[PDB]
Parts: sequence; structure tokens; C-alpha cells
Amino acid sequence: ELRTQVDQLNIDLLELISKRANLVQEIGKIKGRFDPLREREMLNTILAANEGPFEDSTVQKLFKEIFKAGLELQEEDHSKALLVSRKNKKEDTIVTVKGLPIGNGEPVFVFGPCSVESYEQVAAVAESIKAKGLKLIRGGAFKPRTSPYDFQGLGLEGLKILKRVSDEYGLGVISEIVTPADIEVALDYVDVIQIGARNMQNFELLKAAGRVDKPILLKRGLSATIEEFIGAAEYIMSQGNGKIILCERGIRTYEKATRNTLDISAVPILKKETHLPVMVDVTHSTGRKDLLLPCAKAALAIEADGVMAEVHPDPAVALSDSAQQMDIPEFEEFWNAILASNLVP
Amino acid sequence: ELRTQVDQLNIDLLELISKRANLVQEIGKIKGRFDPLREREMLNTILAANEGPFEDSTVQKLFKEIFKAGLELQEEDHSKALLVSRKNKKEDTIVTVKGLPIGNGEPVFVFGPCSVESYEQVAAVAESIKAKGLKLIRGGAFKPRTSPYDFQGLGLEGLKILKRVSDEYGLGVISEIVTPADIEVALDYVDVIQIGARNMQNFELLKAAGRVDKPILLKRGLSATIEEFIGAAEYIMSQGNGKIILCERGIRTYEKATRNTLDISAVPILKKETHLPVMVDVTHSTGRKDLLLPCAKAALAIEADGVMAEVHPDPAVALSDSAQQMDIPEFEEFWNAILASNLVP
Amino acid sequence: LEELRTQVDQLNIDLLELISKRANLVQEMLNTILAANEGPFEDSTVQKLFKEIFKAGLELQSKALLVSRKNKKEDTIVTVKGLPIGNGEPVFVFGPCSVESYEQVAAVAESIKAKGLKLIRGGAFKPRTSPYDFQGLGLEGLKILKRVSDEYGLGVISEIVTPADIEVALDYVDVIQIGARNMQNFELLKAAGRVDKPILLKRGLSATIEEFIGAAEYIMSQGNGKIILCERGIRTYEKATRNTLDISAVPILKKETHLPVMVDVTHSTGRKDLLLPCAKAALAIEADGVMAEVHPDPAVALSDSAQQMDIPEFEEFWNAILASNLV
Amino acid sequence: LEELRTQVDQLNIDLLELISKRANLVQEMLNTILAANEGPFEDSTVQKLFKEIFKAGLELQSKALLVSRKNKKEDTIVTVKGLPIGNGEPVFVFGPCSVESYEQVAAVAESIKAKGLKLIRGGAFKPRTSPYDFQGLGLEGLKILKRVSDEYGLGVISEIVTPADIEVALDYVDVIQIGARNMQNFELLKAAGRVDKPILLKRGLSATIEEFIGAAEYIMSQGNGKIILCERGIRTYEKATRNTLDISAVPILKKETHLPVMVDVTHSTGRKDLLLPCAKAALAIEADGVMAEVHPDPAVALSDSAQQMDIPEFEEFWNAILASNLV
Ligand SMILES: [Mn+2]
Ligand SMILES: [Mn+2]
Ligand SMILES: [Mn+2]
Ligand SMILES: [Mn+2]
Repeated sequence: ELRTQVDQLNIDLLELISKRANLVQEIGKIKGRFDPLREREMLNTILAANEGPFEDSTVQKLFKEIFKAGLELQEEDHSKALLVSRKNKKEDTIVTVKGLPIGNGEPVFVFGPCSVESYEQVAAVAESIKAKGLKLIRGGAFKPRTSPYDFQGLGLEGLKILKRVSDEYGLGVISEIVTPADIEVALDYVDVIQIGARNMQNFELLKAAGRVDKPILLKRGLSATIEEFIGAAEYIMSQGNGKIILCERGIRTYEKATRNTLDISAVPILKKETHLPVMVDVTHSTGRKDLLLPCAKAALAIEADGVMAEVHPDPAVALSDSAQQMDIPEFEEFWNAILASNLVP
Repeated sequence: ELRTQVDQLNIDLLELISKRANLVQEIGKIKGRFDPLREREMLNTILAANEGPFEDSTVQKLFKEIFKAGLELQEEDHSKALLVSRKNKKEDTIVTVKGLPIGNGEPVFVFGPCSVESYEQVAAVAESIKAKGLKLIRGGAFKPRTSPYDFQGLGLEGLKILKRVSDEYGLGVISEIVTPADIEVALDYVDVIQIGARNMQNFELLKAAGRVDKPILLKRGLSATIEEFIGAAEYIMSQGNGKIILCERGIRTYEKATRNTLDISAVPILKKETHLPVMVDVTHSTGRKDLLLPCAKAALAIEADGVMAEVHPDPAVALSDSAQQMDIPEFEEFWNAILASNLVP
Repeated sequence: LEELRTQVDQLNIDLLELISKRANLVQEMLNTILAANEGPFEDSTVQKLFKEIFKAGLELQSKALLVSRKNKKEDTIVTVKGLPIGNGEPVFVFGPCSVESYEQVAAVAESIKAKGLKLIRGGAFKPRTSPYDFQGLGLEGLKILKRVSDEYGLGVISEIVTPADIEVALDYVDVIQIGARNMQNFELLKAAGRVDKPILLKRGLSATIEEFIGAAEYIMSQGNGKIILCERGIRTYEKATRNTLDISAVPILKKETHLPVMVDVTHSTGRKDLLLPCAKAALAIEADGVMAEVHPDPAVALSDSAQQMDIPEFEEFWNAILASNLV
Repeated sequence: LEELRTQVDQLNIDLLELISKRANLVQEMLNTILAANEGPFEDSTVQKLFKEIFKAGLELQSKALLVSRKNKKEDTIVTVKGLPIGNGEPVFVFGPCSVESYEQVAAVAESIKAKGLKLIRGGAFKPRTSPYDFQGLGLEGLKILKRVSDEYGLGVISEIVTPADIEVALDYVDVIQIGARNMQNFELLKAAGRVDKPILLKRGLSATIEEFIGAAEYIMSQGNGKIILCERGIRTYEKATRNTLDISAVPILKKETHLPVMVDVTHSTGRKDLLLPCAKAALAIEADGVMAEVHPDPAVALSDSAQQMDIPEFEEFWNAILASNLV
């Protein structure tokens, strides 16, 4: 009887909360952000006025939540509908690379050596890729290594090699860039800039990639949560570049039977939450040659936008992932199985 | 020149190591095991005779390895070729349940409620399963719960309900048994005894299941390694029962977007290492209704021997997994998608 | 600006008064609120704000777990062989991983008694990853432990692995241990909860704090409140150690529950070289006890051969504890 | 039995003599050995045994990492603002999570100086999960920190997030911090290795010990050996804490490397109620220092609002450290 009226005190709060929120954004316009001093000044006034029944600490918590809500109204704050989210843009993003519309429903395959070692080595792989009618190649010029004494990659010379081979065999180049200063130079040699797992939270590198007009392949961090992975993509897109391809490549767990644990569920999670295409790297996730094909099949069936695997003409002598890379005859058998699976329309 | 002869000291060691190994097994026959006292007595004699160049600690380590190797020669020790391994038996194990040869290459599907709540509730699910031409049903009479105050299951009465419904609708029953004393009673009510994730290393329960003639569905532990999972299956098979179906159901990781992380790579790993069929539980791994179908598709494409998912006539009122279980119309849509996928031959 | 700011400040006061008045009165409903939402916030934000407002109401306005301090504020003290575990003075539990023979266990017992210590741990039933590794002597092992207990005056802690063995164990042990792999063997927990005997409950390989507390509740809900919790490391990606000792579990559990908390330094780290440092950390963080393994001839042990301290190593370890002034 | 046993015993001696003689001589090859295998062991076992025999040979028969004790046995001491970090006396580093203003940082500095402490930590560049959360004041923040350092006489520790900023930072900080998320930002590590300035390297979110050591090696391989390692918790399934403080990392790193090792108790646990207990554990396990956050008004802080101690809380925390006798 009396608690029917407490129902209208709710309509009064909504009106009050909404009106206040509008005024605060007006103050933002008249001026031009975080202001802890103003927040404390507001809290002092509110708490001084508290006559109960709530204790000061409870009142402070409630108002903080109200203030926090206001931040999302800011033009530049997309916390409530991330630019990379379907909440922001419902339609799938198509990232076109060498005429291939990545994300359009037809899966793409990216093969290539772990590390660029020589012109002849990359050419041998490009020849086998072209022979299958494929159009992309991946190759590491800059290699993130656990130890500084392991092969770091050929650097710029590796990118030059990749460009030479690609220009001749008609392939698009995907290669990793490891520091902000190298992004500008990379534009003349690659078709897609890869940001590696270990750099997924190298924020200045993400921002740098967000300021150029070039597709970015962002690999999930070794132990990144889906939220963090989406957040990293937002760093790129918030600078202007929306041409982002996400890549699942396994996460770190207690399991020793595999190098990492392929998190296949990330594909449908990311395709639901974001509008960005999602690929799966079957080589670096499992770290096992005998699992490349089964994992590739799982990836395609779960509707990944693409699959990446490593191929090297003589894996025995490779400067990285010697036991994981497929040789040319193995690559032929792998591809014949993919062709026979009917998983690619 | 002189190190060509050190090559023949190798042939002498093999002969000596082999002859010794044979004598020790003869001692085992003449007698009838672990004997730390004899090991120390042997080590005292060996170390007393050490004139170098190795230090006593190094000599002790080498002989321990030699002694350790001898253990595998014991008849009852299968450490080097586990009974569940392909090294022991190359051919796939087929586990026949209600006329279905699980493991023969044709995937099977197991649907049913998380918990058995009443005759009518289970019957409603059995009716939808039978309508699709399916032949198995799963239902929890004993429910392992984090809190003792959550619904523990109906117990024996739940098994009686399952039997009644199954006998009428022609379905085979899969249900979890949680303690050794309950295995004997279960034989009259179930077609497959399930050992849950939390009991994967309840060894006395495994041994008890190994002493009866009834198919066992062994779920992988929350954080079990593949080695531990295979070891658990060996506890069952070492007692005589080789009718074991392995079930991947996700592993515990830092990720919060899912309840557990489905480890899809476990399927091809287990199918390579062992001769046992392997199923995937898509409900308990992801803990998310929107991921059941994608995960089921991945499971089938990676050649799992079966898929398990939960169905409840009114999930809102369910006593467990209320948000994860599919209702009857959802189950129809799920099944129609499976039928349309061509992933089941 | 001053103008708009003073209006915002007045609106702030209006909200306080409006919120508190409503609270006084209140002292399903979101459906009608959202219907009146006309911006600038989206429905989800509006809803999140009112839920915080309703939650506040439960400030000054019986389902506590039995093992929680909410249920019982005072510390639980479990007295074993005369030692009041949980009273503020840490206890030390040493002993071999596996019971292998009477002579072996007696050698460790002698060394324990020599230090004025009163407890011994020894495994008669050993859970093993592989069925082909030593499984324990079983009942014979319990009988050995009871003989040693009668002879050396030490209280025995030993693992029980199945519900039926709980009743059998009562005649042989002073504390029943439930191993990490059985932390969610719920029928075993209920069996342990039905007897009048202290239980040492080890955290599961990957058990959360909530799950560990829940497991203890299974035991106490059957009637047995003499429960000692044991942190023994958690499973992680790190390979330098067997498990990752989670030292933070001690103060967390001491705050949330009234149960004593011990730390097993051998099974957590799996490294002899880390036993002393981890024992010092456990004592400093106020654990109620430390457990470590000691064997007269570790090289030939049937379990944890590289992790167990021999008798001379045990003497050095103990002398270091006495010199640390951490007790 | 006696008969067969004495033969086995003689065969044992024959192996010792045969093995040692071969070793004396030795002082690809498995291919020929297996060819002669005729049982009872399978080839895999035979091969595993000879590999152990060949390995032994490398007993009494230059590629050590620069950061390893194998390279340099003596402890590295890093002196900052007159304090010799790593000399056996633990140091304490307090300060706010983010630099928000001069007045804010100065308030904490005053409290630090009042205790006779000499270091302060403050983030001018803040790595954040979301690009919409406060990113730090940047260069302005470094300038504030240097002003406070000149005024209160404290050495400044602050995070640098990109290679270009390493050189800029030299004029403002006494120690450059490399954050957990950048532990494998290899170009940043190399940049830090090319300057003459102490570096505080935080363990990555899920970095292994090996990886952490490797990261330190990137720095030292460029010439800079003034590296302080910082354990700050590792990512696990546990939700009761932000991260799992891995206390075992301290003695492991102190044994493997010659570099000092600190523990950040705020970022590991993410819980104000665990700061003191974890600091006591870190001191007892012999960490070279402890780091914790202090803010004059945590409720309004732009990062870690619930984790930072206010000034009165900092006083209680410090008084407890002084009363513990753990220093
Ligand atoms: Mn690679
Ligand atoms: Mn369920
Ligand atoms: Mn042990
Ligand atoms: Mn902080």
C-alpha cells in the first residue's frame, strides 16, 4: 500500500540522474578527461549533507558509480560499445588483402616459413604456395626469441627478400613488426603487419599500427583473456585503423603435451562479440606437426576466417621451429587433405 | 684410432646389462615388487668398489637408472606399453552400447538432463531423443557439487527413474557413480557408468570400475594432464575392464569468458596415443549455450567418437546448469544444424 | 562554469535526499524503471545503477557456512597428542612420504622425538599417477604407524583414500589426511565428517579457495569440526617447481574461516633446495604449522626420492628453524 | 637365491669397472649399439640407458648467461640514492600507482621522507587493459617526479613503455621500470640495456622463470648489468586474488642469478588486506626489497583505487613492519 509510492521515487531518480548527466556533459562542452580533485570536492559536499540512513562509505560508493557512469557519455569514450564490437557496428568487417576479402565467409590460408633465412628458401615455399593457387605468404624477418642469443631474424634485409619473392610469385606478404619505429618502413614491404603474441600489450606499438592505413594481424597474447585481446584491438581501432584481423594461436596452460593449448572456443566468442575476422595459427598453438591437420579441420568447421601454418623447404636446418614446420611434400599431403575435406566452399 | 675400440666397450655393456636383467627376472621367478633394502645393499657394494673416475654420486645415479629399467620387464608392470596404449594394442577399441559400436568411425550423440529431477522431466527428454532416432540418454542421479548445500541428486531413486524411462523409450543409460560401494548396485540400472571429472583420480573408484563388466565413461579431471588422464584409464584397464570411453570436457584455465577451456587438441592426441574412443562434452566444457553448436561442429570435424550435450524440458527450474541446458525447441534447432552439416556420415 | 557546477552540486544533494528517503521507506522492479528511460544513458547503464542502489539497502537490513568466521568468530583449536594446533604457536609435522617398513619409520620417529617434536606423518595409502608405482602397504602400513606411535609417543597423521577405510583408520591414526586428489571425493569427505577424529584436508591440485572452503563444509556439515586445512601448492604453467606454493591462501583462509591452516613445503615446491625458505615464509605469514618430508635413505625411497630430506639434512633444517626466531 | 644374487652382485661390479674404463678412454654412436640389441629390453630403454652413461662423462670433462651465478658468483649490488639494493638489507619502495598531480605525489613523498625512507615509485606512463582508462600524464608526469625528487631527496622509480622514451627518462628517473606487459618487448629491453641506469624488470603476467632470466639477459647483453628483478604475481585460475604471488620465485632467482630480487605486494595480490602478510613473507624469504602503493586519497585514484593504502593506513603498515623485527 505504502510501497507502491516508493515505486514512483524510482521514476524521480531516473529523471534526476538523467538531468544531472546532461548538465555534466554540458560542462564538458563549455570547457574542453579525469578530475580527481573535483570528484573529491563533490564527495565532501555530499557526505557533509548525509543525515542517514546510509553510512558515509555506502553513500560514497553509490555516487562513485553515478560519476563513473557519466564517463561513457563522453564522445571519445567507447567503453560501453567498443569500436571493434558488434554493438558499435553490426556488419562483419571485410579486410581485403591481395584481392582476397578476408572475413567474407570463404576461409583463407596463410603458409610460409617461420623465419626468412634466404631468397632461395623463401622462393621454394612461394613456388609451392603459388602452385596451389594460394595468394598469401607469411615470413618472419623479426623474430621474438626467449633468449637474446637465438636467431633474431634478418631484419630489414628479411623484408626486402620477402618483397622480392612476393613481387615475382604474386603473393601478399604478412610479416611481424616488433617496435613502433619500424611500422613506417614496413609499409613499403608488407601487405599485412603482424603484431606478435608477446607484443599484444605493447600499447605504443598498437597505437602506431592504428595510425597507418595497412591491415594488421593481431595475435592473442600468451595468457591474454578475451577481454584483453578485444581491448588490444581497440587500441588499434581507436587511432583510426579498422583493418584488423584477430589471430588465435593457443594460450599458456599447465599442459605439457602441447606447446600451448589451442582455445578453439575463442573463434565463435570473438565472431559474436566483435565484427573482426578471426584466424587460427595451428603451428604455434600446438607446436606439433601431427596436430596441424586435425586442428586446421576444427578451425574451418568452427567457421574461422582463416588458417595459418608453417612450411619450410628443409626444416632440419631451420633457425626456428625446426620440428614444427612442414616440408614441401608434407605440405602437399596437408593441402590434399584440406581439399578433400569439403570444409572450404 | 684408439676411440674405435671404445666402440666395442659399448657392445660389452649391452651384453652385460642384458644378461644381468635376465638373471634378476629369474630371481623374481624363483621367489614370487619393490625392495629398497636390497637396492641399498647393492649400492653399498658397488660404491665400495668405485675407484673412479666417476664420483660415488654419479655412479649411484647410473645404477639406479639400470635398476629402474629392470622394473618394466616384470609381467605385471606395463609402464613401457600401457594396456590402454596403441603400443600395447594397435587396433581401435569398439565399445558397444545398446547396439551402437562406439569408436567404429561413426560419431554418437548423448543427450539428456544435467540432473534427474522426476519421471516426467526425464521422459520429456527421452521422447525428443527417440523422435530423432537416437539411442542413448545421460542423466545425473548423483551430482558432485561444490557446496554440500546444493542439490546432490536423487541417488538410487534417480537411477530407478532412468531405468524406467529408458526401458520404455529404448535408450541406453549413461549415469555417474560417485563411490566404490555404488558400482555393484549401478550394474542393474545403467548401460554405461560415468566417472566424473572430480573423481578422475579417485583411484579406489577407478579400480572398482575396473573389476566389473560394464562400459565406463571416464571424464578428464579439471586440471588433469593427458598423461594423468591416460594413467587413470590404465587403473581401470589393469583390473580387467577394457571397455573405456574417454571424455574431454574442458580444462581449468585463467579464462573467464568460459567456464572451462575446451581442449580440442586432446582428441587427436588421445586417439593417437590410446586405442580408446574419445568423446567431447560441449556443455560442461564451455558452460555456454551459444557455444554448444560451434563446439560440437569442431568436435565432429576433429573426428571425435561422440558428442554430449544437455537438454531439459524447462531449464529455468532445473536444479543444476539452468542456463546451459537446451530446452526442447532449442534441441530441435541444434539437431537440425547437426543434420545439415554433413559432419556425420 | 560556476553556474553549471553549483547546479550539479545541488542535483547531487537532491539525489542523496531522494535516495535516503526511498531507503527509509523500503526499510521485477527494474522492468518499470527502464520503461521510463529516455536518455542519455542506455538501458544497461540505468539498470546497473539501480541494482547498486537496491544493494545498498541491505546495509542495516543465518546461511553462513559452518566453517566461516561469520558462523564462529573464535579460532578453532585442534589438540593432537597434547599440542593445540591453531592456538598461535606453529606446529611441525615431519615424516616419510611412504611407509616402507617399521625400521624406516622408526628411524625418522627417533629423530623427531630427539627434537622434542610430537607428530609424525607417513603414507600407508599412496595415490599415484601410474597404477604401476608403489601404492602403499595399506592396512599393514597403518599398523606400523600405530606401533611407532605407541613406542615413540608421537601422534600419527596418515592419508585415507576411500570411505570404508575411515572407520578402520580410527584405531591407528590421530589425524586422518584427505589428499589433494581426493579434495572433491565428496563421499569420502562426508565419511570423514561422521567420525570424531581430526581431519587434515589438503587443497586440490587446482582447487579455488571457494572450493576448498566448500570441501571443508562437507566435513563440518556432518558433525566434525576438527578440520585442519593444508596449502600444498597449486597447478600452474611454471615448470621450475612441481606446483606453485600459493602463500596468499594462508591469510585468506585465516580471515574467511576459523580453521587452522598448515603449509606443506615438500609437495608444493617439489624441491629440496626450497624447503627452508618456504618454511620461513609460511612461519612469517602466520601459518599454524609446516609439514615436510624426512626419510632415512631418500635415494632408495618408493616415492618423492629427490624431495625428501635425509636425517643429517633434517638436523640442519631444524637447526636453521631454531636459529631463525620465527617460532 | 643366494647363488643368483651373488652373480648379480658380481655383474654389478663388472659394470662399474667396464663403465669407468670406458669413461677413462673417452676422456651417432647409439646407432651401432641398438643394432646389437637382442633383448630383453626394447630399443627405447637400451637407448635411454646409454644416454645416461654418456651424460655422466661430462662430469670432470663459457656459454653461461651473464645474469647467472655461473658467470658471476658475487651478488650484484645496485646503489640508488645512496641505498645499496642487494647487499642483504631489504629496501622499501612506496608511492602512488599513477602520478596524477604534483600535490598528490608530494603528499606521499612527505610521508615517505618522514619514515627515513629514500625511494619513491610513481607511474607517468600507465599500461591499461582499455584505451579509455587513464594512460598517465607522460612526460609531464616525469617532470613532476623529478621536482619531487629534488625537493624531498628521494630516488625515483618510474615505468617507461617505449624504446624512444628510455633516453628521455634518463634526466628524470633514478631507476627505469619495465612493466610486466613489456617483459618480452625485446626492443625496449635492448634500449634499457644500452644506457647507464638501473632497470627494475617486472616478471611478465605468465612468464616462466627461464623467460624472466632470458629477458634480464637481453638487458645485460647490451652492457647494462644494473638490473633489479621484481616478482609481482603470476596469472592463474584463482579469482580470490588478482594474481598468485609466487613467493618461490625469490629463492629460485637468488640461486640462479646474481641480481637483486624485489616483491611487489600490491600488484600481485590486488588486495589491501593481504599487503602486510605478503610483505612479511617476502622479508622472511630474504627478498632484497618490497614494493607497495600509497595514495593520499585512494577512493578518487585513477588506477588501483581499492588497492592503494591511504596515508594513515601507510603509517599503520610501516609501524607493523618496524615491530616485526623482520628487517
Ligand atoms: Mn614458427
Ligand atoms: Mn550439466
Ligand atoms: Mn611426498
Ligand atoms: Mn598499482
